[PDB]
Amino acid sequence: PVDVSVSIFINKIYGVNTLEQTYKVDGYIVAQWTGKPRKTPGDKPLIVENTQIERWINNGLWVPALEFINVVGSPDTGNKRLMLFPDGRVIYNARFLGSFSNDMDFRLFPFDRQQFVLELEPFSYNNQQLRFSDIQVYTENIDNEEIDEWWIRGKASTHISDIRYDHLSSVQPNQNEFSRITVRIDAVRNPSYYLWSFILPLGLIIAASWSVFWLESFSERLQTSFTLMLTVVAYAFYTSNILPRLPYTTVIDQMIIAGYGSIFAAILLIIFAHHRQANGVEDDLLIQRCRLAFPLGFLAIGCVLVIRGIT
Amino acid sequence: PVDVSVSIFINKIYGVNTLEQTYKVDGYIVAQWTGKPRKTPGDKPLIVENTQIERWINNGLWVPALEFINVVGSPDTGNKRLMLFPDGRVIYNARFLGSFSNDMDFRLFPFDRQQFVLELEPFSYNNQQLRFSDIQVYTENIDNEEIDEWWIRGKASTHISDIRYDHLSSVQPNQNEFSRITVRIDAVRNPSYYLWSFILPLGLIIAASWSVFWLESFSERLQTSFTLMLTVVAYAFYTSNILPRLPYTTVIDQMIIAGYGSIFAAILLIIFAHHRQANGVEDDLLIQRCRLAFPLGFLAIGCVLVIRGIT
Amino acid sequence: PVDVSVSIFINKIYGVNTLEQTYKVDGYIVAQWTGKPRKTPGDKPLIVENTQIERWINNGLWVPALEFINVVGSPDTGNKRLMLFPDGRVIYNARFLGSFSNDMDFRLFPFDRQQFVLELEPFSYNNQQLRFSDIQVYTENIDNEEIDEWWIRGKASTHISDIRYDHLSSVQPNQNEFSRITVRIDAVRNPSYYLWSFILPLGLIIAASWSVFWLESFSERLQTSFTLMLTVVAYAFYTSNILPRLPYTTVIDQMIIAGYGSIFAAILLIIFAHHRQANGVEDDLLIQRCRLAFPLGFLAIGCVLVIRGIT
Amino acid sequence: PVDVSVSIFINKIYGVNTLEQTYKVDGYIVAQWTGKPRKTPGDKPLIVENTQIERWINNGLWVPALEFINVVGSPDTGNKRLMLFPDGRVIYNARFLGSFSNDMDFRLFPFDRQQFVLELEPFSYNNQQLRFSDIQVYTENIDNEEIDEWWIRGKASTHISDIRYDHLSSVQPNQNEFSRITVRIDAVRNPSYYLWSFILPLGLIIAASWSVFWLESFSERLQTSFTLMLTVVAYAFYTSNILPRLPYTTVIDQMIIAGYGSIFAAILLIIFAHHRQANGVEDDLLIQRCRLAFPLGFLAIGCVLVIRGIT
Amino acid sequence: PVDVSVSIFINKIYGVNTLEQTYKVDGYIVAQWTGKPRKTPGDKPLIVENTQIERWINNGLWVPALEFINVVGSPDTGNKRLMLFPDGRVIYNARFLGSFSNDMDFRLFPFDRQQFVLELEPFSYNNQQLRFSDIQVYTENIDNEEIDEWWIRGKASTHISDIRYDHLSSVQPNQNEFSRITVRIDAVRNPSYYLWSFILPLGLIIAASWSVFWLESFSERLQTSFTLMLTVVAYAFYTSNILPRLPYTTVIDQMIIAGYGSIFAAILLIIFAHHRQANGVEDDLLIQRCRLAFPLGFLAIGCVLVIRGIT
Repeated sequence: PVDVSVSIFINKIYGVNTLEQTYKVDGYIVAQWTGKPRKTPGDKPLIVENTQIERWINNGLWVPALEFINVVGSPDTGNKRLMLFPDGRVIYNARFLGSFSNDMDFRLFPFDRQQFVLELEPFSYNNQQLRFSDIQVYTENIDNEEIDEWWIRGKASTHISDIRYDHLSSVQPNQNEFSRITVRIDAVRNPSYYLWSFILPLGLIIAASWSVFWLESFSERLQTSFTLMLTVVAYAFYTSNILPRLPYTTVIDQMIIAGYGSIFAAILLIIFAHHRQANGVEDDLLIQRCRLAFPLGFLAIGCVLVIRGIT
Repeated sequence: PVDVSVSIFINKIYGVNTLEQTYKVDGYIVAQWTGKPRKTPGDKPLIVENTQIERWINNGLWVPALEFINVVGSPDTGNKRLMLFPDGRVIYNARFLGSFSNDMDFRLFPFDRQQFVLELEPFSYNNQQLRFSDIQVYTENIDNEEIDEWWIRGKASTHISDIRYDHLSSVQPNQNEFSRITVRIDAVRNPSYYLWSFILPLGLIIAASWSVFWLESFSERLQTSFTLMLTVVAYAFYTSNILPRLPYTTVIDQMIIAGYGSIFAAILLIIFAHHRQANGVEDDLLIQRCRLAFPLGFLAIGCVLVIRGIT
Repeated sequence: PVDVSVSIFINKIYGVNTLEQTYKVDGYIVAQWTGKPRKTPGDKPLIVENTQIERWINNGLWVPALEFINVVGSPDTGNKRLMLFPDGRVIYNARFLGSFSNDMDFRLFPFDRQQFVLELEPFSYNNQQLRFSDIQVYTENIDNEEIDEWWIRGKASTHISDIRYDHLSSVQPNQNEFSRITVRIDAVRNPSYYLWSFILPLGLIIAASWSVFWLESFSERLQTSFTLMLTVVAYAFYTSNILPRLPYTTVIDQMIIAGYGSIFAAILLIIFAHHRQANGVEDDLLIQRCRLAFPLGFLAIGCVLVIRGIT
Repeated sequence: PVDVSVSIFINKIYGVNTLEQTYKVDGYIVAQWTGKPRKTPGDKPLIVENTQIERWINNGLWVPALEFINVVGSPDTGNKRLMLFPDGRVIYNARFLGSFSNDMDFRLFPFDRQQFVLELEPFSYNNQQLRFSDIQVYTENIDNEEIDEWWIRGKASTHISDIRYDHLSSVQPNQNEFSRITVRIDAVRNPSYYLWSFILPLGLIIAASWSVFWLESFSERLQTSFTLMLTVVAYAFYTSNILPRLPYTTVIDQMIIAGYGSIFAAILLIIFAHHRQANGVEDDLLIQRCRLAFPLGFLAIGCVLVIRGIT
Repeated sequence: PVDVSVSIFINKIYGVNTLEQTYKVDGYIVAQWTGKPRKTPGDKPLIVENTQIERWINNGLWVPALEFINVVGSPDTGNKRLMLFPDGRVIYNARFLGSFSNDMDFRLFPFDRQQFVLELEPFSYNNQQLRFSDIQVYTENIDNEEIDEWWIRGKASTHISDIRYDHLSSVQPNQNEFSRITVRIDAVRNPSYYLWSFILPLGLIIAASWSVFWLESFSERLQTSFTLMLTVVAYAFYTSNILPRLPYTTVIDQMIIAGYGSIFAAILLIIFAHHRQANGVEDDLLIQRCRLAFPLGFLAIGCVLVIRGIT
């Protein structure tokens, strides 16, 4: 069992695709193992660069294929290098840009924290255990930069497992177990653009929508309700266009549905207050109580949705 | 007739393109057959990896081309492997990402269920019957995940057919029949984002549009109708932008046309109630009957469109 | 002059790009000719698959380059095959996906019928006449499917011409004439989504815009005109976003300009009726005549634009 | 100095990218020179097609690299051909699709005329003067077609220059001068969609905005001003979405800013007319003079912007 | 230590991607070093062009791999050339189009100035010090052209550093130090389209929004406030659609939030002025003071945001 020692350098993580759950990683792979004691010119390490590798493998060199289990498609391998020492050591270095995939949950959209995962595994060998994994990730930013979309929390976390494929069953003296190197980087979204542009103005719009009860006659109250509802649909479109596509309702979309509910409740209460014989036009005490209780009730249901969302 | 035994692993299905009817599948192919009893170093299976295959086919190895009948373009084959046993067995393993196509019917758009289909077939041989197909699909999600866009119902369904090409007619002692492996995965859309954001608010808007009859004078009734119609066109745009493109009207678009019809009917009834000499300004009993019958009539036609849509 | 016999299979036509006038075709080419009587193992047809062709051409085989004259870029040739019979016959089969181009006229946009054209021609030979063309197109749909964007009318129409290049003039004993295979498929757009969503609601909006004359005082008439014009600009945007880009006005855009004209005429007539001393506020017979004649005049100009559009 | 004789065929020019200043050209290159008197089978021209060229250059053939100076990236060279005559002549023919770039000025956007430019130059030789350039461009359209986005004025204009690179200075007996072939095609945009959809409706909207002065009381005048301004912002968005992106204001955007200015001036004049003690509610002669002078003043500033734009 | 002398030519910089922080550069690389005194035909420089290089490296030529540290993916290397002099000199010339990345701060969006950076470094050698860097950048434009999106300030600034990789530690007699060539070009955005289209109209809209206090009765004041807020949300959408995506609030977005705050404050003050018993309908001196102080207060907070933004 040849022991392969891996080291992954991460240069940048970007381009998260919310609907396809795929991000993009760019960096380096350095896999080092020990072979036979070859002889090299000058008794110095020999360097084989990009296209001259493929004429070294044809001669009989052993370069395994380390594939990314979770990549989508095929990584855009740029320059690759292969340095052969005299005592046997071989160091295969390559630069990759891949569009990886994971299982990400965007339900708390503006405040969510994700976990970017790379999984590495030899393509075709099972007695080639990957011996020791290291990540240098110090090139993301200075530290959780305030102009960055994703603040990365702490260093990357590595792991080496023995994945068992129970469908192969070739001879099965433990002949279907592949070593696997999993790395996870914890990231947190930057909730600043989505808090000062999409949540504050919507809070202002809803709180102003409660002012319709402050008017005087029934006709103008019910008239300006329709304008308010038009405002809300315009805002709902504004938000929908900018925000990423998703198959489920985020935190922001629930605020918009709450706005729709608030305006519909305003129309219902306006109509009811107009058509009760006790308070048709006389002694309209219902409207004052409504001004007292409508904001409190909406804030109660807002706290309910917050507590059911954070859970 | 060499018997090829196939096994397809599905890793992820994503990126459904509604207008082009093409989805994307990523996974593995494992095709295994039996050849001549070759001799290998150490009497162990020999592994040939990516670019060293093409110098084994030139020497005289027999590796058939298994093509996907329904793919669009050419699959983005990543790592490919070829393992040659001593007793004869050959196992060709490859990783593919392809943009497949089918005949999908999105007419019940938010509640539709589709059938993702892969079709596999040897490119150039007719006496190479594909012997036995298997699918392992256990890597989609845990099970019909609530954060997934498509819930996959049950295991995949396989089939092996003998497609006849009646245009070749080379010699025709059954010399134009190709074996074919068809696999179908039943999927169901996740109708949660499209039910709490595009259908509930539109129901609220229409039900509020019926409130225009509750006003007092003709001028203000007909005035606020125009604002309502502006609201509906704004909503129709909001819906159109988010939803996928299609050549026919889904369930949601029929709700919007029903909204247009409802508001136009409201304007017609307002005008008629203003210009009948029996009920010009006197004894306006038509408006009350309208408040009684307009929502019921619209709900009747809504049930009609629902029953004609589910059929 | 070697006679090449062609057969083109069409699997799917999709992705029409209105602004660039390019569509996409996916299918097969089968070109068959007769060469020298070679000797093959077993006296059976020999099959040469994808990458092993290029080491047969280097040995001295004659495989001409059949190019598509009107393709854009280079077709995404997938699997290609080459079957060599003993008596001489050679059959070159290839699978192509190309983004072809034509000269399409989208002026009657929702009701237009186009003609998809493929043009094939040997790249470098003039005494290689293409002998006989066939198209099997039976894989588009069942027949003009109701869930399809383009209904294809009838079978494909083929043609073989002798294109003359008058700029070469190499020796000119008819040494600058290339055979050419042209195929045309007649297609008709599916005018169902564009008729129940973009034309019916606009008809309703315009017909409701004529109701402004039914109000009572001048101030409110001219006030609700502005709201109507806002409605129309919102609709014009809705239509513009969904519809394809074009350098000229389709049928739908003319309806929107007619709507703009109708509302501007309404404002002009409202102002004029307010400021005529005969009918300032007294004996307003002009408004009634306007209600009689405005819809008829607009319908007349609509019939005029229809007759000038269908021509 | 080998004299290379060039001939460029243009098949189609499309896909102008206003923000990146890159268009796309598709066509053919035919470069012909004279070499040594080789010997060919049958004493006839020998044709070398696509992938068999690269095994003729390795043997010692001289095929220079003719690069496009101004291309972006690398042209998508499709089929390439190379015909070797016995007396020496060599004719290299290739089909290219490239995304070229120029310095285009879109300031008069809907009425602008551009100049598509291709620049050709040997990649590495300076004593390889390009002898004679020809363009056949007769395949654009029939002539300046009315369904075309760009009407091409007249034939293409060619030029052969001696570009001097003053930074090389290798030996400098005129050892840093490269021949260059420049071709320019004059094109004119089709100002029909942008004149009947984006300019006429905006003229109507502005001319209707001047009607606000025709109302009666101050409150309703200033009220309907706000609706007008909303109309204009909606239109400004409609225009912005369809039109191409640019770093400077076109002709259309200046009309929208003029609309904003007109409505703001209307509000200022309404307020001033309400708050002058001479004409508070009495003897309102200022409003009539305003109706006389506001359209004339706006038309004056419009003529000013037109004269400063055409310059 | 072979001294490599570099010279980079920049042809165009375009396509800045604000959200991914990647721009695109197109140009040439010229790296020149001195090797052994080879023998060439005719004792003249020998030119090796595109695909014939790879058969010179296989023979034993030494061509290092100069990689761009900060590129994203792999540059689209077009034509490459290699000129071998007799006395030893070798000149490797290549044409590249790459999508580079940097750390750009778009916080002052319309008035920001950026610094485009290229970083070059040998892929695999540490004793190959890069000796002397030069940039010719004279092909951007004439000078800071008024039709250009980015005005480039002054010439490019170069630098040669010794980057130390402290993780290699192979033998460490200074065996982990790579030379690096960094080049920086200072660019300034063109703030003309974003100043006459997105800032001037918004200033006009806000300044007109202050006119609501000039109306007479409470009902109409609070009514036209809602229309104003709808105007602002429409404008906020217009701006959001055109402007680039970002994870933080630019200068323009702060103006929109200020507009939201101004209109909400207007509603609050209208309501308060309606419901104070001292100035319910009598002696409404609060409204006049509000007209005096509201614009001044908003301008004060605007100056505050400007001073906190420029810092």
